[PDB]
Amino acid sequence: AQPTAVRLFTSESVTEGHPDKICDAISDTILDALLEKDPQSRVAVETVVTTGIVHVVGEVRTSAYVEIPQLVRNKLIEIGFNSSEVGFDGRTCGVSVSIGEQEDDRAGAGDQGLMFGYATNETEEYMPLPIALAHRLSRRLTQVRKEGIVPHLRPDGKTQVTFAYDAQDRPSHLDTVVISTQHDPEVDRAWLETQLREHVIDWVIKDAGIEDLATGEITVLINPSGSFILGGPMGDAGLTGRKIIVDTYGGMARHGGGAFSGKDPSKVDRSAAYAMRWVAKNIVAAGLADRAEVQVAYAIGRAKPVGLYVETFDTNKEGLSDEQIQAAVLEVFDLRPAAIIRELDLLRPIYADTAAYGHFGRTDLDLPWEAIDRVDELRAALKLA
Amino acid sequence: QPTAVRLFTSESVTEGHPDKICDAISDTILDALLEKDPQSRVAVETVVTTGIVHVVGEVRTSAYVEIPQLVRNKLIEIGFNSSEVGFDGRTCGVSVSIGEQSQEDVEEDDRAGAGDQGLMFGYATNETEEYMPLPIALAHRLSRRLTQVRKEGIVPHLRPDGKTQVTFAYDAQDRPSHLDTVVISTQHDPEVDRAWLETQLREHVIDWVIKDAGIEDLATGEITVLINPSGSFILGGPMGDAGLTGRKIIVDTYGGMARHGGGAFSGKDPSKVDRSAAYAMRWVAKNIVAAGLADRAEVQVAYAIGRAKPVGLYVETFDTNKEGLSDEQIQAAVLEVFDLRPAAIIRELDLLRPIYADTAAYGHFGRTDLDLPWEAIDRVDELRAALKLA
Amino acid sequence: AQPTAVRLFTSESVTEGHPDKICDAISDTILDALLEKDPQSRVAVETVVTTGIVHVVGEVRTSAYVEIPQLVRNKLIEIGFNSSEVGFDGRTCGVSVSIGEQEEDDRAGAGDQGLMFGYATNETEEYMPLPIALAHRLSRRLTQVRKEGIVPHLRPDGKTQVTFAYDAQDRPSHLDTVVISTQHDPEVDRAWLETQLREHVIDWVIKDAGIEDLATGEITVLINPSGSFILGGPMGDAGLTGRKIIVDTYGGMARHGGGAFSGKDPSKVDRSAAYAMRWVAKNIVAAGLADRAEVQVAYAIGRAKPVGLYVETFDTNKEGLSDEQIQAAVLEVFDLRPAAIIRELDLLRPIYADTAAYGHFGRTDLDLPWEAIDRVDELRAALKLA
Amino acid sequence: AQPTAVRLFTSESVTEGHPDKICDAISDTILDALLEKDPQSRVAVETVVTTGIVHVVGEVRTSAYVEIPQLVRNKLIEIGFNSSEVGFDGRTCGVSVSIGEQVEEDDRAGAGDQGLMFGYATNETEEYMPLPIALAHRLSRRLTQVRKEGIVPHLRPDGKTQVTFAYDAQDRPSHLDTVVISTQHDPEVDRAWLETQLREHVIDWVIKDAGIEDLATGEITVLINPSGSFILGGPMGDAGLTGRKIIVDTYGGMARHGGGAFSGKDPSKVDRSAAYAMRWVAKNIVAAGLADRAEVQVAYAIGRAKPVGLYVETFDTNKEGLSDEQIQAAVLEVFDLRPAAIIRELDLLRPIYADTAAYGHFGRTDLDLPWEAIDRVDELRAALKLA
Ligand SMILES: C[S@+](CC[C@H](N)C(=O)[O-])C[C@H]1O[C@@H](n2cnc3c(N)ncnc32)[C@H](O)[C@@H]1O
Ligand SMILES: C[S@@+](CC[C@H](N)C(=O)[O-])C[C@H]1O[C@@H](n2cnc3c(N)ncnc32)[C@H](O)[C@@H]1O
Ligand SMILES: C[S@@+](CC[C@H](N)C(=O)[O-])C[C@H]1O[C@@H](n2cnc3c(N)ncnc32)[C@H](O)[C@@H]1O
Ligand SMILES: C[S@@+](CC[C@H](N)C(=O)[O-])C[C@H]1O[C@@H](n2cnc3c(N)ncnc32)[C@H](O)[C@@H]1O
Ligand SMILES: Nc1ncnc2c1ncn2[C@@H]1O[C@H](CO)[C@@H](O)[C@H]1O
Ligand SMILES: Nc1ncnc2c1ncn2[C@@H]1O[C@H](CO)[C@@H](O)[C@H]1O
Ligand SMILES: Nc1ncnc2c1ncn2[C@@H]1O[C@H](CO)[C@@H](O)[C@H]1O
Ligand SMILES: Nc1ncnc2c1ncn2[C@@H]1O[C@H](CO)[C@@H](O)[C@H]1O
Ligand SMILES: [K+]
Ligand SMILES: [K+]
Ligand SMILES: [K+]
Ligand SMILES: [K+]
Ligand SMILES: [Mg+2]
Ligand SMILES: [Mg+2]
Ligand SMILES: [Mg+2]
Ligand SMILES: [Mg+2]
Ligand SMILES: [Mg+2]
Ligand SMILES: [Mg+2]
Ligand SMILES: [Mg+2]
Ligand SMILES: [Mg+2]
Repeated sequence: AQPTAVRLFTSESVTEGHPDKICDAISDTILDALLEKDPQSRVAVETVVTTGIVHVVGEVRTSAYVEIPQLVRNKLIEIGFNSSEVGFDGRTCGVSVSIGEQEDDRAGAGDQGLMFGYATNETEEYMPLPIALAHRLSRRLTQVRKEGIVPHLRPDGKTQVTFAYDAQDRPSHLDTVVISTQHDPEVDRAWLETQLREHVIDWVIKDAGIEDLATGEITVLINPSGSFILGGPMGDAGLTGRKIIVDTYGGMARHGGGAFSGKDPSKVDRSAAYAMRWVAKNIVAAGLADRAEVQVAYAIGRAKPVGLYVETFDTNKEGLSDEQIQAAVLEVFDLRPAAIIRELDLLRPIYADTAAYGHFGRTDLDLPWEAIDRVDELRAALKLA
Repeated sequence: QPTAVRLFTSESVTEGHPDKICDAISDTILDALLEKDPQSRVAVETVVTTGIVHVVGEVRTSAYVEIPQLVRNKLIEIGFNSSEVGFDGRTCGVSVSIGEQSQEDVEEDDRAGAGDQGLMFGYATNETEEYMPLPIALAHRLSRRLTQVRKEGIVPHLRPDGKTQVTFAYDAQDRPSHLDTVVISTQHDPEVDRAWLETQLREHVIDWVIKDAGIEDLATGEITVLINPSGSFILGGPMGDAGLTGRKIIVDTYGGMARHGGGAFSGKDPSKVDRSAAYAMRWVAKNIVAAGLADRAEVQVAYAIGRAKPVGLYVETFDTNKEGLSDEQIQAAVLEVFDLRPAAIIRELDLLRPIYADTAAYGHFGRTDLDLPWEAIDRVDELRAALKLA
Repeated sequence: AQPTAVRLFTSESVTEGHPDKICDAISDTILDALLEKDPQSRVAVETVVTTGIVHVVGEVRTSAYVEIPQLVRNKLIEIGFNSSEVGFDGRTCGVSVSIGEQEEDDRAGAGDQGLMFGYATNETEEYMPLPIALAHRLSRRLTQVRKEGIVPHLRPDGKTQVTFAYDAQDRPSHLDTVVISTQHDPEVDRAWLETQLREHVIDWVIKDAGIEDLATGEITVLINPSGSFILGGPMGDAGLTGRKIIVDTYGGMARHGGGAFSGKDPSKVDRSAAYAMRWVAKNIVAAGLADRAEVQVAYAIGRAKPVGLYVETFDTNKEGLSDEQIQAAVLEVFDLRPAAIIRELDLLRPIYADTAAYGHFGRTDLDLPWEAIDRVDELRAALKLA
Repeated sequence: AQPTAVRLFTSESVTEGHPDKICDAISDTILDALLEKDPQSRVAVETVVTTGIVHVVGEVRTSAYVEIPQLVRNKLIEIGFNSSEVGFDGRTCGVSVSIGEQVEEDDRAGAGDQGLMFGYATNETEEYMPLPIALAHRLSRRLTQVRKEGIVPHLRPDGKTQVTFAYDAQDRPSHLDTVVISTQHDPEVDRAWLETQLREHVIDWVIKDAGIEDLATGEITVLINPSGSFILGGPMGDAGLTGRKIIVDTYGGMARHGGGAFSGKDPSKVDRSAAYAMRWVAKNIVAAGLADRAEVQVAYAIGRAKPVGLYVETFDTNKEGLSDEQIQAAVLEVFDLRPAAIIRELDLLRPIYADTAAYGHFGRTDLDLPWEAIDRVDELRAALKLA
């Protein structure tokens, strides 16, 4: 048949005040506090948030002592949960702790599992446009509250971005922007719309440099359903590792299923994901392709990956195959868990910054896995100039 | 110039894995509530750690269910019936923090708005009878057989917690070509010699699945088999290993072969777009491959809170489109044929029934053991019709 | 010859805002709410409060459903904990619930072993010791003053204490010291409170009590004598059901069995026997058979018949009656089998939330069945008295 | 000539396995573990125990770190909760922790709180304890001895003992009337088997050990597991908290109580330190020939190191024509009841508390407790001009 429809692709983000991101953030704050004092701290800490209470749960091996309830109440306060009026208060909320405890170049993976990494040309950050934009809107929505550019806002928020795509699977036009924010009851829906349209949407669209993808009719949906007066843990339970697609590539890329936050870099779910980001970004910035995705997988006890899979979605260049690039990857990168930590210098308190507004393509941060410092070595292995 | 073999991996876990225990407890509560009150609103999270199950979230129902009894019964059925195994359902702790009894159905009205924003992906492939990718299909079969040989006593001394992993060598046109690596880690009784377990699992679990799945054609020659490749697995489940609902969404879907919107399925009633739309996309994709419009299809959908019609939809067929149709043409057919408003999905697929507990382990998709409404090939004729075909 | 030291006896009370009473009140709100819907409900509900969280634990058999989290949040709003400013808000607090256990009629045995004590004294019209009676009146008044606006800037958590000088006959003589620590808004000074509480709490209560003939001379008054009482309730201060048994009973003037009252349905002999034994003691003192009377009863699990009973009048017996003699009189007038006690006092009704602060006994402001002076005739008669 | 009835007075105790004494014991294991490393540790810890879970709660200020979960699981195993079989297992139960609050000197050490506390002593026994609570503690202690030493098999840790005594008209113990014991057991035995094993190896062994054969003549009504099957115990279906056994911890109802718990409180809490002191005061009043039975009440205001209350009562057992007021005068001169002085007088900054968490805090001949030393007799008499 002749009817065609336009393909729209969507990615979402959430603020630090979303109860899932609260948990990812408390988990990574506890990890950081421990690495500050004992860099070799073994840490797998789940946070759960429900009305009035934060549960801290999981396994720690450490020489340090850290005041977990103070870490929790303080992080809740930076986030902005500082009264019962806004629905949660760091100073007066519950904290419950249930923690217990159950290197070598060739020391094996602590678990089996699969981990994916992705990079693309479409943005300077090497990040797909939909999630990059969704993240920018969620960062900005927190910023205009914290710097007091828009008054009456509260920490809980979600953003969503839908883009029109050409037949070649390339971004073409910004179609639909959704922003839902928590706020005071003294503020309505019309006032919020002009505030966020001005100070968040129009602002990010300029700062991202995409004003040529945002001409004509754009559907803008601001708080399109219900009064977002209360939020965070009040009414809506949060857990660590329930925002893994927000954490990554916003659905543009595949995922091995493992969460990041609350895990020290010994956990291949976290460090191998970061490694695959590193490998992928270096594949693309070395001009071996426009888009690259790399899976790795491990067996518990074994140190050499049990698997590695390169895909460039027909963006391959210099008449190279994915099997050829992958050979180069094996030649350039060392993917034993203990080597990745050495290579990316991961034994440091840098994780709390990654718990909200993405672990990848972070221009506001300085992440070891975002370094494009293996491009030359890749080009050499493929006999390129 | 030199070349590497591309190797793809997917994993599964048994119902005894602490994350799957949470998913199963969450979907046992959902089922129990839908049996008494099909319009129940349920967003129920389970946490497990040493000695204790926490039940947490939002519930709006006219029914009463004994959560602690359901929790203990599920654990005893899973196999956690003793402190010797590391967790006993009869003696475990159960804490319940649930509210939202109205104090703070549109799912029936088809013009009713999504309950939240979000993205959802569905996928299908003619690689298997169940329209599923081989890696996850094999991993799920291995995890199901691991639990099966224990509950039926085909292999003695086994315990509930376990993990399975499958790696396949892939050709240059992204097709599976050979089984390369199989991993099976299982909780077990202390009096077991690895060699006896290695031989038992090789014969009763791996070899059995390779025949049941009909892939001996892909399992010739040298296959790497790792069984309990690390340490001793005597304690398992929540003992020294925290579990949470929604921490196995890739195992619950396509094993990394397809994309994902990030939402969990267990603990959520069909009014949750995160689950209903993902089941819908599985339906749309399976009906696109069953109608021979492609060999593989991936469909994404997205919604805005308070809005019935999706904000977006994305059909990919990975250059496998047939009948010389583009992906923009198959999508035109999809919109003509499928009602993707949430309320319409719930009705199209008759979702207000207690059928969710069985999905909480071994996958939501390609379940020939079950009869799930989103696995039905019942929209093929309508799709081919709107594509001026038959 | 050898010098004498005036004997000084103390009793203490607490507001509904004290974290331990928060727990007793919640436990008894859940009990009342189950009996409102089902009078045969079996209830053994413990409450724990700590920073931000109420835990409800224990065992129930009921045919009814009760919204525990709402009863809890509501009962914190009434107590006055309705903001993070005060250190606890019922609307945003945590609630976690771990409850389980999904002549035969009077030959029904008692659910447990145990000892329970009952006391009466003619010192007061409510037949309560002077010190715990005054104590209760002080903490009741401290709450009333905040909830009616008589004193502003007050917060719910508070403790009152009362020490009395006594004669050589174990009889009260004078009020030596009243102490009153209260929570308050940080916009207030101890000096302002000292005068406001002395006026509107201590002086009002000394009058309302009819105790001004014991009020003369120098009274030592300690008002917020330490630190600043700005936060209270569960903030920085763990609370548990069954942690205020002496405050709930006779303030140490009488003996105690050990059993908590709150969170227990009347089949729990810990409660129903102590209620019975208040009733007997009160009827002994109102019968003119002694000025002070204390009775101990003990049960064995499974046996309806008490295994022990022990009347004591501290040598204040009247009409030449021995304790043994009064004790045989009690057995004749009083069915002290669990099931009888329930029938006698009509306990299967929602009347316990009220008992959870300010005392279980001598409650003039209530209508408690165990406070009924209605076996006076049958006690006299059985003793050949007019 | 109206009819008489004999007066019957009762006391109870519970084993270390009773869910409430679990909490007290765990709370005092934490206190000890902290005093062991920091003697100035400020500890206000509550334990809660329900099916499968121990909640540890309250306030602590210490320079030390202790592995609370390790302390909990081990205490539960020592008690004998070491299996899902017996209804709770130390090795696999939950542990959740919710703690926080990281001119004369002894005059500025004012009381932590307001509160009344009570002390008691009596001639009736070698350990200066009333007869009922003394017998109940020995029965409950015996009831765990025979399990731990394999003297009576098929026993589990949960356990309750009650003791009723006939009283003569002068409020004095005449006859051992009724003994209750309810013990947790394996299914491999029944009420009848226990009936005879507990009689021979617990009850009869204790009557001889306590030397009350002359109270033990005639017809003793002995009720043993009188009701239900006691197969599962501890927290399995029965919530325990710290501070819900304060009368078993004291004198079994014979004496009065101020209503403060002991367990999980450091000696800076007067609820604990004053009560211990008051036992010490009363046990010296009685051993100094000054009386047969002595009860003393002390009371504090928060901020004030000087008691706001003192009350000596000897129940007309006072000797040498001395009034209660005169005995009180000497008590004041010989005893410093300021909180800091009590801690120093009895050396309370030591890990000695887990042993008081069961079987009584007073009259404890199996232990060596500061507040049990009769070492103020000579001084008290001197104050009354005696020899
Ligand atoms: C803090 S201690 C190390 C202190 C040092 N060994 C000492 O004696 O003071 C380490 C272990 O205690 C447990 N733990 C519990 N709460 C902790 C906390 N707040 N910080 C660190 N470790 C904690 C973890 O299992 C961890 O391995
Ligand atoms: C028990 S249900 C319906 C009760 C019914 N309206 C009645 O007659 O009592 C009411 C609410 O209780 C809450 N709830 C708490 N525990 C529950 C449980 N075990 N089963 C069902 N609802 C429960 C949910 O918020 C639910 O919407
Ligand atoms: C809810 S009651 C009666 C249920 C009612 N017959 C029904 O099925 O619709 C059943 C049991 O639930 C337990 N329970 C748990 N939470 C409860 C609550 N909030 N109110 C009442 N019972 C509750 C009690 O142990 C009680 O025996
Ligand atoms: C861990 S202690 C002393 C630690 C020492 N100052 C350091 O930096 O390593 C500090 C506070 O931690 C809290 N705490 C929480 N859990 C504790 C535990 N298991 N042992 C000791 N203190 C604990 C108490 O409030 C205590 O005063
Ligand atoms: N009224 C609302 N409008 C839009 N999003 C909301 C609203 N209330 C809550 N949310 C967000 O969506 C999630 C699910 O309700 C919440 O955790 C919060 O982040
Ligand atoms: N010794 C072990 N070998 C392999 N897998 C294990 C072992 N112990 C636990 N596991 C599994 O891996 C997860 C993380 O260690 C556990 O939840 C469990 O499923
Ligand atoms: N600053 C204070 N002064 C006196 N009593 C207080 C103070 N703060 C709390 N309290 C009371 O005493 C207990 C704390 O020791 C609390 O339960 C509370 O009721
Ligand atoms: N079957 C029983 N017989 C007697 N006492 C029991 C029995 N089961 C439990 N107990 C004790 O009585 C308490 C409450 O019933 C429990 O905490 C336990 O110590
Ligand atoms: K939720
Ligand atoms: K874990
Ligand atoms: K306290
Ligand atoms: K109980
Ligand atoms: Mg979530
Ligand atoms: Mg993982
Ligand atoms: Mg997990
Ligand atoms: Mg969602
Ligand atoms: Mg208290
Ligand atoms: Mg009791
Ligand atoms: Mg108890
Ligand atoms: Mg106290």
